[PDB]
Amino acid sequence: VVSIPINNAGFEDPFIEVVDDYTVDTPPGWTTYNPNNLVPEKRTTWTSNNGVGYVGPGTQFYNQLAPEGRNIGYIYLAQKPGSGVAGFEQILDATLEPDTKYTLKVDVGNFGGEFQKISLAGFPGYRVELLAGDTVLAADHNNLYIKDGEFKTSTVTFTATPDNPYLDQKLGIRLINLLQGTFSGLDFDNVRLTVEPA
Amino acid sequence: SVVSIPINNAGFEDPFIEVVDDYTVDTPPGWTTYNPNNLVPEKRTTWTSNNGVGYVGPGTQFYNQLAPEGRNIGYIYLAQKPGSGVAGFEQILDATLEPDTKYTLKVDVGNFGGEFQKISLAGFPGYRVELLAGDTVLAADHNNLYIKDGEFKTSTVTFTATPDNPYLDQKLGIRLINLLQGTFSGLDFDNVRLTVEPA
Ligand SMILES: NC(=[NH2+])NCCC[C@@H]1NC(=O)[C@H]2CCCN2C1=O
Ligand SMILES: NC(=[NH2+])NCCC[C@@H]1NC(=O)[C@H]2CCCN2C1=O
Ligand SMILES: [Ca+2]
Ligand SMILES: [Ca+2]
Ligand SMILES: [Ca+2]
Ligand SMILES: [Ca+2]
Repeated sequence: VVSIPINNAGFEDPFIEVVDDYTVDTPPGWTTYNPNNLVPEKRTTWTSNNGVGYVGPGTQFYNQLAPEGRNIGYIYLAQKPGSGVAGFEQILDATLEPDTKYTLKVDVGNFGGEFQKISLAGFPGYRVELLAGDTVLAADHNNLYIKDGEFKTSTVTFTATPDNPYLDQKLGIRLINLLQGTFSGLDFDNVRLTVEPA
Repeated sequence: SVVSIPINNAGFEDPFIEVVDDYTVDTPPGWTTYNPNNLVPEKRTTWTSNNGVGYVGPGTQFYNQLAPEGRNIGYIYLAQKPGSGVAGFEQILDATLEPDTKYTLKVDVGNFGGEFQKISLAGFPGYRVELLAGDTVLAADHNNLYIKDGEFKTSTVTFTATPDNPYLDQKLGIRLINLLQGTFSGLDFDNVRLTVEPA
């Protein structure tokens, strides 16, 4: 049960001082997964965007602290449900190796409360993907029910056989806002990828 | 408390098949062919991609067990190379999505093994089980179980519909997909069941 290295796996970079303050730029170590061009290259608050947010004691968004450290990673899409998807992506250095089971865990948060007097009730759905090259090997497409104000752990597993056509391609992770619901924002934290024999 | 949503030919029993490991190459009655990359032709043969039903009984070269339910399984076989697209079965149901309800979808997924005379059936394409309302995938199991040649495992997809869901009163739907992400590129499905449950 060795760990596979992921950059900024808990969105802890950058440091944020004030509770509930946030950035609006792609977190360092991740890129913006943008297959439908929903997220513009330059962002401000109230644009479709992603970034990190500080979920500290006293937070108005949850009934608990961050799953890990201070920060969560978030994705907010302004477009109406059905316009497409967006999220975060990271290609890893680890490659797909035969006779190995991979375990990917990430916590997913449905923030509640109010932003600028706008209700954050509701949820867009999520998908967590494990990749080799650009093939999605296994994914959790929105299986967990997650109430306003709480986080849950999504798990995705996959076993690579010596037959696998994608052996030796680089592993990837995607964390996606599905935009199938409003309020259309969600949080992610504490990305873990563990590898093991069979 | 927990009700069944009726599904046509939910265990692929129609039509009846008499001989061991025999199969049809036509879309199973009650089901549609889900064909977003045109991988499956309208008229099918041995030499092409196809789907249909197959009998799994004593004698079977494909499984270390008998069919999960009744006599038959439903199968999808794709002849194109890995990465070419996906195909599968789809069924639009009578029922529509209701608020404050929890849906559970279960299906047995089969990895047939065996060797048909120099052609090995070892290996597996990958599968996806989808629950739909309208044209929207609410929840899906994308290839999360590991299934050895010759065995079946049960996939479960669950979804809770809240009052604010944009998709209420849309017709529920099911898709069973061959991902074409490995060879040998066939897999089987059985015993499809969908239940509803006050949240
Ligand atoms: N989601 C968090 N944990 N923190 C809030 C980050 C702020 C983030 N960015 C925005 O521009 C606003 C607009 C409405 C919703 N937002 C957001 O979710
Ligand atoms: N899967 C079953 N139990 N039975 C039917 C399998 C038939 C399926 N379709 C075909 O045309 C044959 C050609 C060779 C491999 N085939 C298949 O895999
Ligand atoms: Ca964190
Ligand atoms: Ca919410
Ligand atoms: Ca059956
Ligand atoms: Ca097989």
